[PDB]
Amino acid sequence: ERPDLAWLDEVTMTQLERNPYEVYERLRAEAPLAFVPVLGSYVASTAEVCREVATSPDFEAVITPAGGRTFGHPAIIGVNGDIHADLRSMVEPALQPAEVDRWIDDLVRPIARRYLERFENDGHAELVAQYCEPVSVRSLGDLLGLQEVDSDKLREWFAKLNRSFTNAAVDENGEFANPEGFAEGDQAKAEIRAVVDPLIDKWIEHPDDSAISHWLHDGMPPGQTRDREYIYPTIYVYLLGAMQEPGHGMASTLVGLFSRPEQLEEVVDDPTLIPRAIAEGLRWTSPIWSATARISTKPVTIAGVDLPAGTPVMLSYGSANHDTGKYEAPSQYDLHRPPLPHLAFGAGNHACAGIYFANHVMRIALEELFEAIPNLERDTREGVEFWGWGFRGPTSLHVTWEV
Ligand code: HEM
Ligand SMILES: COc1cc(C=O)ccc1O
Repeated sequence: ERPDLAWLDEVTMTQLERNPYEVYERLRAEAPLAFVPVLGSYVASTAEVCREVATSPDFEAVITPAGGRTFGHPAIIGVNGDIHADLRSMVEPALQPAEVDRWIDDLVRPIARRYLERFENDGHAELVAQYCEPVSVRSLGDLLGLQEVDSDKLREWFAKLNRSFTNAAVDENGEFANPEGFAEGDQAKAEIRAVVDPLIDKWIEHPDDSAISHWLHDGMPPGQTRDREYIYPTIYVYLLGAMQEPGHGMASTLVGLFSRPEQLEEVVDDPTLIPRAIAEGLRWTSPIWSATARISTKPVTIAGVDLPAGTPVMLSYGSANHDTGKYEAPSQYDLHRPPLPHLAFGAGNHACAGIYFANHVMRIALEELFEAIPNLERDTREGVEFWGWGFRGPTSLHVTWEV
């Protein structure tokens, strides 16, 4: 235990979930690599340390403890070597930029219009539940082959998987403090199996253009498929973060723009600024905030800390994206910030595989929203609360407009 960081003993899980930024501002100043007792792990808080650990040849991927309890093996985020190379080759075809550009407009734009048509004449909406989450999950769900799983159910699954994956608190003995918090993750997985096992049964015999059918068949010898137990943990990686994060990124970008009314007006007037607005939104409140980890494979010194081999490090990219060594007043959303590198998609061999897809989903969703409701305003009678330490986003976004 590091004596001058004794204050970290009093940091709680609830504190980090409600707002981790004050603790992490102290960490970036006091100890860019620091052991946080309630998380049971070293955490990297600065951009330099997050990027170094994420790309270091002396580290490899590992899943956080609660993440591993939730996903098992082999989750693409948690493996290396040949298995990782196979799983990357499995997921990459539909995510290739030239491929995304062939069909992303016809996928996302009709979905956005469908959800907008339900409320665009109402004068009020809660955009997280009514727009941002549905567009994110329906787009990816259709791409995967889950057309028949309703968006309400996809949203429920990623919320349960989120809470299980981030159920990270440990007690005085380093044991999980809230073992009951994994139950809803296990229940979500059981429901997912009941729905997806018959789909995999069908795709094995009758492949189609769905991504999960291609995960089963691509690159395999004739008549063979990847075993479903081998692909299910990466299905869960998708049914949590890939389903959740474009909606979080959309919503955080909107909250940021509302906080700068002149900039919201600029973007509505000139939708070519939407990509820049989203990039700033991801830096400003990173959807994947501290869910990623690496483990050292040999003894290494990071930020003055001598780590033995086998030391996990949580990568708190959401804190790295407020590093004041890089950014002026990072807690303010600013569309006109110069476009600098950011870590909201991670870094290294395990960096996000779906960046190009995700950016287009968010872009098209905001384009259609501003076209349908150009006089969109935040409902300032309602507060916007952000929640989450592992994954972070606004829990609601009440808006109003003149009808
Ligand atoms: C704005 C929304 C999104 C954000 C902020 C995002 C951010 C990330 C981050 C931070 C990681 C960890 C990278 C690292 O290890 O350093 C990540 C891994 C990944 N993301 Fe994204 N993601 C986003 C949308 C997606 C979507 C929609 C998909 C799928 C279509 C996607 C597929 C992946 C995969 C497969 C991995 C694991 C890569 C590996 O471990 O090799 N992500 N994402
Ligand atoms: C792309 O989805 C995920 C990413 C991560 C960590 O970066 C953790 C769980 C996920 O489901």
